[PDB]
Amino acid sequence: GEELFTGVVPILVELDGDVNGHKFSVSGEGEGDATYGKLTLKFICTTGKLPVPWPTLVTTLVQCFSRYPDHMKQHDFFKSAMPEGYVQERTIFFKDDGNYKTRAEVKFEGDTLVNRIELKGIDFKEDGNILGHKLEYNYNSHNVYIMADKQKNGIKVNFKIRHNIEDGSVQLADHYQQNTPIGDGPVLLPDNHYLSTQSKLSKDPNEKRDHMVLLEFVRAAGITIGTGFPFDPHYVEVLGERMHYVDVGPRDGTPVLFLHGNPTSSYVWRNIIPHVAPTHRCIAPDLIGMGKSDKPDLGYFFDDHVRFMDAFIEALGLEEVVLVIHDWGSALGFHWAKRNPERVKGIAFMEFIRPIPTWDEWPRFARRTFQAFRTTDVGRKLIIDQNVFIEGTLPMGVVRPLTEVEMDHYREPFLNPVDREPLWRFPNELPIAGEPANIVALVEEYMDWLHQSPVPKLLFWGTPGVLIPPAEAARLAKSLPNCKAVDIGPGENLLQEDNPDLIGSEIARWLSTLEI
Ligand SMILES: [Cl-]
Repeated sequence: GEELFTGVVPILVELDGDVNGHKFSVSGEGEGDATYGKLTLKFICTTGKLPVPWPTLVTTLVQCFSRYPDHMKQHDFFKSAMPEGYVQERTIFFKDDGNYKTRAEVKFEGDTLVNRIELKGIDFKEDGNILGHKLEYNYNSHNVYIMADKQKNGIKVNFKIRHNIEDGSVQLADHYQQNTPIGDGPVLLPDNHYLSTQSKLSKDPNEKRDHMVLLEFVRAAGITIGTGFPFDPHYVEVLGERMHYVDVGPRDGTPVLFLHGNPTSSYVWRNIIPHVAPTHRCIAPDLIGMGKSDKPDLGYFFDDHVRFMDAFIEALGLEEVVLVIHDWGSALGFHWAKRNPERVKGIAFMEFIRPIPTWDEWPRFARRTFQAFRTTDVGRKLIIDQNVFIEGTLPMGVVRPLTEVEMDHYREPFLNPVDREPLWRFPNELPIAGEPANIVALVEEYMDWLHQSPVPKLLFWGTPGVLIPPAEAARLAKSLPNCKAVDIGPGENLLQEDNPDLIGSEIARWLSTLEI
């Protein structure tokens, strides 16, 4: 079942349709990778020009390539129906226009997952958005709702597609879907969940025939978060550069310093700060060359971030601090704490920088990618030229699907590809397999200092994690002095995006037990 989807699967799509007496056929082929929920396909019209706009056919033209996270892999009906496959039937109601009626078989034929469909459209106005071709060549992001249909041993699916019309209006296409398996072998009948979808339509500049190129990403969710950033912007001059930081909470007492990593900013602390501000001052700077801080032309090694954070702390006159750190902000926090141990009253850390002795400790699905990130040729193309760390690695570091509002918040500091230099130097500084030896030695030193320190420690971890596997999170919580471990449930690297209420509330509760 799910075993046939561990790699890249070739896809073939063939449709035969009839809309208002207009007959047409479409062929398509490509490849799917359920690990990312990814689809790459090109569809051509084999009978001439399409009598309907291409966006109307997207949903008809293989939801088995959706990415089901591990904690809801028992709700993936589509994969458990393979290789025999399932029958998919739909009735799509275009608002104030016609309707499509489709019937398809999604099955394995040889080594290819093929999707053969019949389509039939009726009652379409000749001057409507569909037959008049008033649809814009784009596509929106939708929520596809799934529930079990134990009578037919299948599922019932409902959602509403929003098609952009060229006059600025929206055409609604109400979807009513039904999937039942082809083979009698038992399948998975899921609880109520949904799929978060996103699609990008484009053209091949060398294709002469009427065609459509499609890139799609789908992620299941809804079986177990504010997007705003209401903080007033603050700036301080640090080594001739301006650095942006959030400053809230009472002015007295021990401040709490929040340190982000790659490729985020203080935006990753937007849902944690409100739990801490009512009792403690919250300081959350944007790293140099990141966020809203100035982006000078540096090599942006870890040492460069050490210089600017040291001068940021002194610029704000901070005496004693509590640290809430994540990813490379944790290496900055532990290193500074090792060098200023009399000024740290507590450390709350999550998915933090540690010496990774072998690549087999790295997430196997992300090993090929991060080894390609750590090259001066392919690595710069991926991160600098193509912005893969923002568009791909970042949404793969969150179990739940990041919305477009949240992605645009992370996209803003790196709209210009020349400013993406810290996005590429950071993964090359990761101490993996003994390289680079200077970071390995530095990280080994603050890990050693941490093991001999009585400072309060609070470790957040998730499953399966990335930097900190669950077994490693359990080992360190036992041997580190005065450590309290918290399991936040499922998680990859940005644990603040999967369970921000548990992180912030436990920190607010843990902060009261310290002497500050
Ligand atoms: Cl990184």
